[PDB]
Amino acid sequence: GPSVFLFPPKPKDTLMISRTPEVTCVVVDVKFNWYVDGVEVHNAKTKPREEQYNSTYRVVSVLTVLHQDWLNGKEYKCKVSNKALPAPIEKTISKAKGQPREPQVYTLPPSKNQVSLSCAVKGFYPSDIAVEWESNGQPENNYKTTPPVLDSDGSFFLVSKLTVDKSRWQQGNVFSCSVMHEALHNHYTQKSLSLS
Amino acid sequence: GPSVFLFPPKPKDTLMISRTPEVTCVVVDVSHEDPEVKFNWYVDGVEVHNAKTKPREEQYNSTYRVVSVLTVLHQDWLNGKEYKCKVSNKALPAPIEKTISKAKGQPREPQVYTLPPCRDELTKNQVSLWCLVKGFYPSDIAVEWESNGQPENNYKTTPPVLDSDGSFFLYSKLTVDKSRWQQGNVFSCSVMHEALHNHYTQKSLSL
Ligand SMILES: *[C@@H]1O[C@H](CO[C@@H]2O[C@@H](C)[C@@H](O)[C@@H](O)[C@@H]2O)[C@@H](O[C@@H]2O[C@H](CO)[C@@H](O[C@@H]3O[C@H](CO[C@H]4O[C@H](CO)[C@@H](O)[C@H](O)[C@@H]4O[C@@H]4O[C@H](CO)[C@@H](O[C@@H]5O[C@H](CO)[C@H](O)[C@H](O)[C@H]5O)[C@H](O)[C@H]4NC(C)=O)[C@@H](O)[C@H](O[C@H]4O[C@H](CO)[C@@H](O)[C@H](O)[C@@H]4O)[C@@H]3O)[C@H](O)[C@H]2NC(C)=O)[C@H](O)[C@H]1NC(C)=O
Ligand SMILES: *[C@@H]1O[C@H](CO[C@@H]2O[C@@H](C)[C@@H](O)[C@@H](O)[C@@H]2O)[C@@H](O[C@@H]2O[C@H](CO)[C@@H](O[C@@H]3O[C@H](CO[C@H]4O[C@H](CO)[C@@H](O)[C@H](O)[C@@H]4O[C@@H]4O[C@H](CO)[C@@H](O[C@@H]5O[C@H](CO)[C@H](O)[C@H](O)[C@H]5O)[C@H](O)[C@H]4NC(C)=O)[C@@H](O)[C@H](O[C@H]4O[C@H](CO)[C@@H](O)[C@H](O)[C@@H]4O)[C@@H]3O)[C@H](O)[C@H]2NC(C)=O)[C@H](O)[C@H]1NC(C)=O
Repeated sequence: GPSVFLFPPKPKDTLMISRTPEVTCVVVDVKFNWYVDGVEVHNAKTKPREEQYNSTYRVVSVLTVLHQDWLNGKEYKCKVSNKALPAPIEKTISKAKGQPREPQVYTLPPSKNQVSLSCAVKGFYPSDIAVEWESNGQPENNYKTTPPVLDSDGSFFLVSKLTVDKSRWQQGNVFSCSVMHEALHNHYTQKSLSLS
Repeated sequence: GPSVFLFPPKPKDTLMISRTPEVTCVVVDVSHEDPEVKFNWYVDGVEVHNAKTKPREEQYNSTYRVVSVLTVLHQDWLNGKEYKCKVSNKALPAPIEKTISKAKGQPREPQVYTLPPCRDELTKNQVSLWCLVKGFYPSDIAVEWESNGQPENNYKTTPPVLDSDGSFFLYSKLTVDKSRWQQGNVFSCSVMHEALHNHYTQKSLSL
């Protein structure tokens, strides 16, 4: 039997009008219809088959979606037709339902040749969020962010850890944690870090 | 046909000689027509004979589920031995095997740091105390909080996250009333992991 998975756009893509958010309908184990709420839609695009180490083909259909539709909770339905199973499989997907809540951002200074800078982001809803670090308006590359964790009041939290040379912290370059979320003004805040 | 799921001990069970660690082999979707289930267990490929298999139990979907439990020695688990469960049922073309063991790689000692609440979280009447734990391997770990020898239940802990040098980190958030914080009470983050001495460290924080 063929098997259908359906994936949401990336958080960052929906929050910035410049980027193009996509809903992806993956099919493992070998047609495509798309609806947004009721309405049938056409702009979807299939991909070159990606054969597998287990005699599987992986066929992927990508539909581009409007930022505002996704944010407003519209529902995306991927009806996969084929021969190797009778009834056309449906999957469906939409943004998590509920009042979006604004992340609260707080940077925390270190307690070797390297120090760990922390950015704790709490109290936000839905869990869709993107975190990034920069210095002198330049992107950092030595950072990792935990997945969102469900807090006891139903909001989410996470922490981002940025690792830099003890020396850069030393002079007092300023380090900046960017956070993007639907509940923030312009979908974007920043908190700032350096030593005192 | 049937399905097999094999589950490891909890981290805390292998790290404390007082607790008893177990590996658990669960078979579901056993049919009525072919209800007998046989388990064979192997440690590092050598058959063992002390597992305890429970009587089959009918589910509401009218399939059976059968469970076999094998107690493991703390040190076998920490020495990376491999536990295999082989399940035989007359509906299967061949027996199902699953194997499990501690994640492979050289253990690394966790570094535990506490981080106090920020100033600006001192307008609400709750504060957030932070216990960063990084540089550990493998990812099996247990993190808890206490004050005055009593556990603090109001905390949440991230899953271990794969760091870029191959170790793991996580943070734990403890939420307390701002008062308790300001009276200058002492909060304790406690961490259990194989690469710690006595498998257990403890870091404190207050004003
Ligand atoms: C034969 O093998 C194939 C292929 O498998 C791989 O390739 C071969 C060569 C071997 O090496 C395999 O071992 C490899 O795995 C098998 O295909 C697999 O089948 C699985 C079962 O049918 C299927 O299970 C489901 O997994 C879901 C998660 O899928 C995610 O995440 C994993 C990463 O861990 C990844 O493998 C998948 O591709 C998929 O990854 C996401 O892809 C989407 C789509 O593009 C990304 O989203 C988009 O990203 C773009 C940017 O690129 C853009 O941002 C778009 O906006 C955005 O939409 C997304 O970001 C990717 N994630 C990342 C970062 O990795 C699980 O959710 C799910 O579990 C759920 O349901 C289960 C029931 O099955 C429950 O158990 C569970 O609780 C959950 O509810 C599914 O189980 C595998 O994903 C699939 N692997 C792939 C590669 O597709 C095939 O099965 C096998 N045949 C058999 C049956 O023998
Ligand atoms: C017919 O019904 C059966 C039985 O189900 C119940 O009855 C039915 C009628 C319904 O009413 C249900 O509500 C009931 O649950 C169905 O059987 C299910 O099959 C599923 C696959 O079809 C299988 O899914 C897999 O589950 C794994 C998670 O299992 C955990 O977690 C869930 C809760 O999330 C839990 O329900 C399971 O019981 C199991 O719980 C763990 O139990 C272990 C073993 O005892 C515990 O381990 C021990 O713990 C003790 C202390 O207790 C000690 O510390 C020991 O040392 C230690 O070993 C552990 O603590 C428990 N954890 C939790 C969370 O409680 C998933 O891992 C797994 O995912 C993996 O496999 C996937 C492929 O399937 C991949 O996608 C994935 O990437 C992973 O690799 C599967 O999702 C269900 O577990 C199973 N339910 C039960 C009860 O076994 C049956 O499916 C249905 N049949 C039909 C035809 O409908």
